[PDB]
Amino acid sequence: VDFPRSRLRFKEKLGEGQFGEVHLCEVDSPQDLVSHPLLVAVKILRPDATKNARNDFLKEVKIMSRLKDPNIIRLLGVCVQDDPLCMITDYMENGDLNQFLSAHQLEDKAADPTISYPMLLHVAAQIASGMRYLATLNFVHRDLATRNCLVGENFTIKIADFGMSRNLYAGDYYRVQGRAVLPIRWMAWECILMGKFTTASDVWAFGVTLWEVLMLCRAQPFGQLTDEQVIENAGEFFRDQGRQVYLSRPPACPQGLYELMLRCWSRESEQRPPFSQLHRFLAEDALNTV
Ligand SMILES: O=C(Nc1ccc(Cl)c(C(=O)Nc2cnc3[nH]ccc3c2)c1)c1ccc(NCCO)c(Cl)c1
Ligand SMILES: [Cl-]
Repeated sequence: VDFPRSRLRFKEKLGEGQFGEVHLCEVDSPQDLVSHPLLVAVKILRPDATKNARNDFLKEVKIMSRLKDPNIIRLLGVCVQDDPLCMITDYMENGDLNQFLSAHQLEDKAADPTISYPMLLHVAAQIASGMRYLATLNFVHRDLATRNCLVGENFTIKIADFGMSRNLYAGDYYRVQGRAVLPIRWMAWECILMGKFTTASDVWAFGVTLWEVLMLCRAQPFGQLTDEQVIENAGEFFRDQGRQVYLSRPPACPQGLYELMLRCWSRESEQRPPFSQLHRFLAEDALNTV
């Protein structure tokens, strides 16, 4: 689908991704789009966009064009050849999952918006389903975290990617001059030591994302340890002498679900559960832990 920027009406800035800024737009005659007025999210180049940023933007279009799953952000169209570049996606009206969940507390069984434990499972299950789909494409996300998930109506979740440069989440990334930026607290030990990312390291990051969800996004993973201590913990996984440490069991997390999380952090990549198995546990098995 090709869409004219003239037929868009820009309403407010939603945030920024790695290679452009995102705006909420209205559409009056939304016939062409793949899917009162229709609301969509539109990514455009920054006003100081370089030749390199445009190149990275065009490649993002290509990557996005194949993502077709209910729990992955979906490209509805792009702007026409003569227009300035743009990408159009669905508008997730509740925004960032980290910020959204941070605004809730776990419902008190006995006696300010709240969220139930079964709804936490439903949020986690949708992320697992989206990751299951990505694994079928042999697509490695490399930065799964609640800050990269979006929330629509009725707690529908879409996995997206905002990149690593937003100020709000700067503390979630480890920066060294001349090196790739690294979300080390979400990274499997072999990613930290060897810089290589696989579906099995996405499973590790899903474990941390699940931990985030059960913490209601109120705490950074390994939050009381320094970046240097988190990196040294990867060495303790490598050496395999029983000195490595794990994220602790969240109060909202029953032991059966926590043992699933621990399996995501297995030293051996092949022993980590596939997303097909994680999805089934969260959608079914975990229901007898309510
Ligand atoms: O999400 C990716 N690109 C993308 C494009 C266009 C838009 Cl408009 C958006 C977007 O943020 N939309 C949106 C919708 N509702 C909202 N409500 C509140 C904020 C807000 C934002 C995002 C992306 C990029 C690279 C990837 N992989 C490449 C790197 O490995 C992957 Cl998997 C995904
Ligand atoms: Cl800690």
